[PDB]
Amino acid sequence: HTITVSTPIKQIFPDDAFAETIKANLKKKSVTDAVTQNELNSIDQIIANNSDIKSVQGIQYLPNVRYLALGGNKLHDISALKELTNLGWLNLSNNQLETLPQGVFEKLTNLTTLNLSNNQLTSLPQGVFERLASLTTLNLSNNQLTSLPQGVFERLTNLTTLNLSNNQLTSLPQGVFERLTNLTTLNLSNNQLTSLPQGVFERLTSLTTLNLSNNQLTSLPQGVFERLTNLKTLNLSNNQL
Ligand SMILES: [Cl-]
Repeated sequence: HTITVSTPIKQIFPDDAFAETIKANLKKKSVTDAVTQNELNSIDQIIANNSDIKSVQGIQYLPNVRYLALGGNKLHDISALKELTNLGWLNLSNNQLETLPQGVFEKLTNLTTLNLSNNQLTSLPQGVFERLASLTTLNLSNNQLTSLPQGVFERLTNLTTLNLSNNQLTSLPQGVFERLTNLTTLNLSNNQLTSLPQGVFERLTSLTTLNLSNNQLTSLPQGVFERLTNLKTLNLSNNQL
């Protein structure tokens, strides 16, 4: 969005903590001070971790923000982020996100890092990451996921780090990692996996670290790790093999 007349920071950003962040960023004396769209356009990063922010309403007016560090707040809604097309790094770790709108990330074509760890996500909508062609890092650890939709990572061809640890996954679709040919780190530890699908890691030729610790695996398929020629670290501890 855009403002056509100078407007008080608190009018645009209703959350007092977030308004304070904007005030500090723009070097203003008070959150009641008026700002211009040109000043809002000058913002390319917001660092506000552990700031008790409940809402980022108003962020829609910052077209140029590229780095958004909002870890450790009280966010439940991130719909205001949808049209921030210049976003490259989004840290939403440790908030109170329970669900993700299906198309909330559809416009973030420049996003390379997405940290959604330590939230309370119970599911991933099909295609929620479909347009994140530039993504290299996806951290979904410490959530409440029980299953992954097939194809949920299929367009993330440039992904190098995928952290799915500390969830409650009880299965893995067979071709769920099929397109991640550049993946170097895959963390599946602390889940409830009892078996691994045949060929589940077949195409991860760049993989160097695979963590499957703290699951409930009783058996490993024959040659399940055979095509991982660059594998350097394989953690299988605390299972039932
Ligand atoms: Cl981060």
